[PDB]
Formats: sequence, C-alpha cells, structure tokens
Amino acid sequence: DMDRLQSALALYEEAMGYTYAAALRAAAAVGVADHLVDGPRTPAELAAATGTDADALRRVLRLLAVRDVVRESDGRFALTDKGAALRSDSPVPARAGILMFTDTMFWTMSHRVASALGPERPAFADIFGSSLDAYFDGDAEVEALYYEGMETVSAAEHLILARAGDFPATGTVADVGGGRGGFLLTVLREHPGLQGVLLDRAEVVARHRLDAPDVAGRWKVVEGDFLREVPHADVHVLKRILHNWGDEDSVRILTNCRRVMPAHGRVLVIDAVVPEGNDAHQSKEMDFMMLAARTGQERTAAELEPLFTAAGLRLDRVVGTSSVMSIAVGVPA
Amino acid sequence: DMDRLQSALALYEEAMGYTYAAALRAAAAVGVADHLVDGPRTPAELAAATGTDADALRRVLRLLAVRDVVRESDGRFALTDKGAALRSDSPVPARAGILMFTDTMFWTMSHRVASALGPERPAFADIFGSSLDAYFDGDAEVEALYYEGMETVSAAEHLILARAGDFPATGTVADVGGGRGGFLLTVLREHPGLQGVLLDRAEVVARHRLDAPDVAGRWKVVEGDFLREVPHADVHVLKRILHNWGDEDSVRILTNCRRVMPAHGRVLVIDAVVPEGNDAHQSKEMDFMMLAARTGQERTAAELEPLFTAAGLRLDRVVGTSSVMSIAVGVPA
Ligand SMILES: Nc1ncnc2c1ncn2[C@@H]1O[C@H](CSCC[C@H](N)C(=O)O)[C@@H](O)[C@H]1O
Ligand SMILES: Nc1ncnc2c1ncn2[C@@H]1O[C@H](CSCC[C@H](N)C(=O)O)[C@@H](O)[C@H]1O
Repeated sequence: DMDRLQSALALYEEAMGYTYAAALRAAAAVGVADHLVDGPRTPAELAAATGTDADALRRVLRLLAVRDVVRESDGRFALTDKGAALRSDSPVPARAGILMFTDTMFWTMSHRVASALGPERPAFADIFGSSLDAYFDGDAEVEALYYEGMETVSAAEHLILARAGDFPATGTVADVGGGRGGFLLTVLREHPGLQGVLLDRAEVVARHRLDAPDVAGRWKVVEGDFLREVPHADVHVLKRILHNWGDEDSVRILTNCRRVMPAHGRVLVIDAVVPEGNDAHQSKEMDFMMLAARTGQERTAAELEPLFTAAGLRLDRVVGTSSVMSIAVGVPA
Repeated sequence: DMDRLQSALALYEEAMGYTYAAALRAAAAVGVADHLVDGPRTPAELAAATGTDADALRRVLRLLAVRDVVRESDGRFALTDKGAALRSDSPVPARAGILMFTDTMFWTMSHRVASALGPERPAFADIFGSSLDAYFDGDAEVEALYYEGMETVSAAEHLILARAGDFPATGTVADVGGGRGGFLLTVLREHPGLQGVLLDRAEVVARHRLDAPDVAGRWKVVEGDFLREVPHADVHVLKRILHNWGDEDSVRILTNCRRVMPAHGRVLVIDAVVPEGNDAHQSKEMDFMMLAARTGQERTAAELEPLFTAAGLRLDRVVGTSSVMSIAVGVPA
C-alpha cells in the first residue's frame, strides 16, 4: 500500500538485504562471538581480541544487532540468544554452516540466477566458469567446509526430528542414505527398543559415527545404492534425499522402499517441505539456492503426493516440526 | 529467547537471507514486472513473455512473494504496490538501482568484508583483485549502470527532501556537489521564489539537466571544487557528499560553506543519518556497503556534531523524513 516512488525506495532497501548475511559471514569468520561469553564488550575490546579494526568491526556489529544477533547498549555489544550458536563451545557450532551457506560458490551462483532462468535450463558448469568438482579439487579447505557444514546443519535438526517422528517402540529403522549415521544414532537413543540399519555409499559408511557404547547391539551398516535397492525395515527414512533427485529417480527410490516394506511399514520422507502461500519459510530460500546451484529442488505437499502414489504408497500426512524440516509419511496403498 | 540448537537453526536461516536480494536482481534483470501490468498471470505465461523456464521462474517469484514484491493466488502471480516500481513505465524505474546495488562489485566486496576488517584498514584494490577504475574501464555497460543507478536512486528521494527541507520563500540555494542538478531542480520547482546555483566537477556540470522552461531565469551553474571554495548562498546544500569524505575533508568542506555564509544562512547536510539503537534502518545497510567497498561511511547525529562545531557551525537539529535520508541543519555559531 504505497505510491510508485515509495515502491522504488522500498525496492532499493530490499536490494541491499544481502548485507545482513554478509555481516553474519564476517562475524563468524573472525569469530567475535567467543569473546562475548564473559559479557558485553566494546568495539575496541572486541577488536583487540579478534583482532581487527574497531571502527570497522563496530559497523558490522551494528548491522547484526538489527537481526538480533548482537545487541548494543552504552557502547557495548552483547551476544544474544539467537547469536549464541556462534560460540565455539556450542554442541552444534553454527560457524561451519554459516560459512558454507555464504560460501563463494553459493554466493556466486545466487548472483547469476538471471542467467540460470534460460528456457533450456543451463547446467552448473555453464554459469560458474568451472565444474563443481574443479571448484573443490581447487581448494581443499573448502571441500572440508562443506562436509563439516552439512554435518553440523543436520546435527542441529536431529533431536527435533527424532521426537517428532512417529516411531514404533520396537522394530527396525533403515536410514536410507543416512550419511554418517547421525540421524539414525539420534533416533536409536530416543527410542531404546529400535534396531537400525545405515545405508549409504561405501566411502560414506566407512566414516560412519554409529559405534557408540550406549547403542551397542542395535545397529548395522550397509554399503549400497538406493537407486537399485534398500534393506527391509519396519520404518524407512529418507532425509535430505529426494530434494537432490529429479522426479523419476525419486519414484524409483520410493518404489525400492515399498518393495521391501511390510504391511505395517512406513516410509518417512524428511525434507524442507514448501508450504503453499506467500508467507516466509526457510524451505523457500533453500529451494532458491538449489535453483542457483542448478542442482535439486524442494517440494510441496501436493507435489510429493504424485510420487508416493506412483510408488505404491499413499501420502498419509505431512508432519510439521519446530524446524524447517517436515515429515511426509507414506504407507502401503 | 531460544536454546543453543534453535540459535543454530535461526542463524542458518539468517545466512540464506541474501537469496531475496538475489531473486529481486533476477526479476529486475529479466523484467517480468512489465508483463504483470495487465493483471495476474501464470508462471507459464510469464515465462513465455520473459522469456524463461516456467518451473524456474516460478521458484524465484515464490521467494519474492515472501517480500511482498509479488503475490500468488490460484496459480497466478500479481505485481503488488511494493513491486510496482519494477515497471519500466515508472517515473523512477527501480531496475537500474536494483541492478547496481546487487552488481558484481558490491556483491563481491560485501562477500569479502572479513578480509576488510584488517587492523590496518586495506584499500579497495587489495580485496577486489583490481582497481575500481579497471573494473569500469573493463565493462562499458557497467559504468553506464552506476551513473543511471545513482541518478534514479537520488531522483526517487528528491520531492520528499524538497518538501521536508526548511526552505526560505526567496533567496539563493547553492547545491554544493549537486551532480547533474536534479535535486536543485526539484527544490526550485517546489519553491518558486528561490534562485539556485549548481556546483560540481566540470565534466558533471557539462551534463546538467537544469535547463527546463518552467525554471527559466532562476538558475546558474558553476564548475568548481568544494574542497577549495563554494559560492555564496542564503542556503547551502550538501547531499550525499560528506559520506564519501573522511573527517577532516568534511570539516574543510563545511568550513567553505560557513566562510561564504550569511548571518541568516544555513547549511543542509542531507545523508542517511544513522540512528542510535538496534532497530532496522537502511542507513545501516548503506553504511555496511561503503564499508565493503572500502570507500565512505554513514554518520550518526552525534558524529556529525563535532564536524559542524569545527566548521564554525552549530548542528541545530536533524530532520527525519519519509525516506532513509535526513537533513542535518547547521547554522553560524
Ligand atoms: N545412489 C545412492 N545410494 C545411496 N546413497 C546415496 C546415493 N547418492 C547419494 N547418496 C547419499 O545420500 C546422502 C544425502 S545428503 C545426507 C542426508 C542425510 N540423511 C542427512 O540428513 O544429513 C549423502 O550422504 C549421499 O552420500
Ligand atoms: N572535489 C569536488 N568538488 C565538487 N564536487 C565534487 C568533488 N568531488 C566529488 N564531487 C561531486 O559530488 C557528487 C556526490 S554524489 C552526487 C550527490 C548529489 N548531490 C545527489 O544527491 O545525487 C558527485 O556528483 C561528484 O561529482
């Protein structure tokens, strides 16, 4: 509700919206949060500790306080609850994830999305000037950043999803493409009566972290290819899987689950399900980033349905959580 | 007010905040707004017109609807009031400004702000891989984008600032560094009794747009260097000037105004004055961008004061407007 000139002004403001993420990146980069654990400090004090230019660091912190990451009073900045995960002592430090989501690749590909809208759908290499592999094989520490980034990001949602998941008291859970086993581990710990099977590529399962004393006797691991087949289970789990795959592969994958699924069985597709409507939701921003990277797409509830039906399943219900992730529950149809 | 894990999740969300600006950039790039003037359209229809991939363009529009730039209903997107200035038929089209604020240079320098926090304060060339000149002299159309971008952005704030400015009914207004004269022109049109003098670099004044019939007999133009001296006036104006200059130059400039200022005279410093506090304000984001570009800084009311006093002026009051711009009013002290 505004005139054409105010429109322009509002759009100029929107165009600079990327600065916040830029500031967060810098803050996590220098690691100023660690020096705010003792209490509110001054730009000078924080600068000495970082160590950086005061007047400069100040202007970054000022913009971040707008997003309630820090807060200023009497010339001092304090770390807030929202900014807490910037601390290195955090169970799940946000640094790796922040540095990854704002990494050169994503930052660059997001910038060239205009070029990515081509009618024929250009590939990654077209837009970036290189292959994705060339990018990682060019800088070792960046490849390291994505592994750690992906690992911590998922680790932050696990407990929520384990408690929100409709899990049986006994039976077997197959985490299909479960990575290094983090989610399966959390699920086992939350439901003592469950057995678990981890499936993923050989090089991945070789680095799995399921072998903890408290879950001894409750898990096995399998090198496999969920495009070809998956293990039998009372409950199948597909987290951050389908969103990497085109439409037919997804059915192919879901079908592999249905094939080895019992009558009382269920498959849990866990992804950033995109809500219909015009309201803010992180699933939409993630979706944009997989648009920019020309690889992957986030789906809505109505979009998942056709895939379940095609796999001999019925999308019984989608279950929202306190995270961007939701659980699409499919049963034998 | 949240736990350490939710902190992480909230920070992951903040880290992706740049996607909105990326989407706006793409939307303005392809110019989809022009095809929404007839009414709500479908992603397919908009795609044919743009012309781009439907499923792709759809995902961009979806993210933009979150910022109320477009709006979806029954599979159709409509242009909203906030998005209106995306239309090419606008008095001040937002496209140039959007494309500039998200241009490669700013986008890149914002990304390397961590490197810019060095204790000794690195220069532009250090961080970008080139000089700023090399950048423009490397692409002609980008230099063209910044001129048009800067021109339209300022044009959008002029009428607001002309009406908000405390202008005498008669007398002479010197727009010191007034660019191509846009603001002075608007001021003249709003206050018929005023005379005006435009000062700027020779190459700039040579391209001034003050010569319109309706203000004949009311303006002259002067090639000059406000570092050395400015013309006598009942009212001096400095818009988007001081924020480019270090501290001493600014006093040097203000002093040049005071020198040729009458008893009843006043100097109007018009800039994105940064408000104290932790609340959102575009002056803070602009400030961050001049941090990233290693050139310029936005100031607060309390920061401007010392400069006025040092110039023989008294900062009488700062006057906020309906724009990010405010008017710091200095009088002879
Ligand atoms: N053809 C295939 N067969 C089995 N696993 C695959 C596969 N292609 C990819 N994957 C695995 O699927 C995973 C998707 S990303 C990791 C998802 C993990 N469940 C989590 O929530 O964190 C990757 O670990 C990848 O190694
Ligand atoms: N030494 C100098 N003397 C006079 N003008 C200068 C100058 N250095 C820069 N400028 C001019 O000051 C202007 C600042 S940017 C344009 C500001 C204009 N008043 C507006 O609000 O849109 C530029 O046009 C630039 O050409």
